[PDB]
Amino acid sequence: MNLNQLDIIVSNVPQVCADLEHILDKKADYANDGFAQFTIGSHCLMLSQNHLVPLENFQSGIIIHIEVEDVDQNYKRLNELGIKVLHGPTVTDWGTESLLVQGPAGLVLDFYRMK
Amino acid sequence: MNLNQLDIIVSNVPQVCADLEHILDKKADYANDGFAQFTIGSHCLMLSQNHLVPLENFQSGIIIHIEVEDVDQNYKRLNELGIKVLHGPTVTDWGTESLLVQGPAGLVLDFYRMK
Repeated sequence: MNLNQLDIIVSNVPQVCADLEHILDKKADYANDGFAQFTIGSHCLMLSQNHLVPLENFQSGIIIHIEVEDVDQNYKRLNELGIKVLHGPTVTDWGTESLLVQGPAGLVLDFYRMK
Repeated sequence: MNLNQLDIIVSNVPQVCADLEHILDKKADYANDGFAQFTIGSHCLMLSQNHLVPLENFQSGIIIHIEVEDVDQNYKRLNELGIKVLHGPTVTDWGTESLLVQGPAGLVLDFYRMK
């Protein structure tokens, strides 16, 4: 088993997509009026307007953690962009440094690194 | 960058965890009353009661896709367990076989295999 892909269901894929590109500092691999695909290392993240099965648009309640080499450089980048930083870089006693940012459409992202 | 951990914010971690252990046919790596950890190949899935930052408990609007060697087997196992199947095994013209299931707490899972 391999958790490979996460879809977020949203009504306005182009805007959510555009916002996610600035936050992630990479373009979508591919995007439509109703679908966008990002590759983030070994994992894909889709935005979809269509309901593949019966469900509602995404509201809240997740954190998408992205392991990065330099948390503080992402921080600076994001601050210059005007992105809402929810928790500035902090570290655990075990060396886990993280940065929590408000993403579009209720999404919350963590850019983090470990010991 | 590497997307490798997803947190779901839920209210009754032990029961959401137990429900997920049955669906995934694997035990949490670790679980307490407010937190649980799954490893699903090379990516982790946490359940969390606590709000690391401000947000609502998860409601709806994501599909978690789990790539598997045998979709039809997972199907018989899930039918046996009595888990709600949203779309029985189907296949695209490019060989992508998928099975969509209702998970706990509004979660939707897809066990899928590609050509």
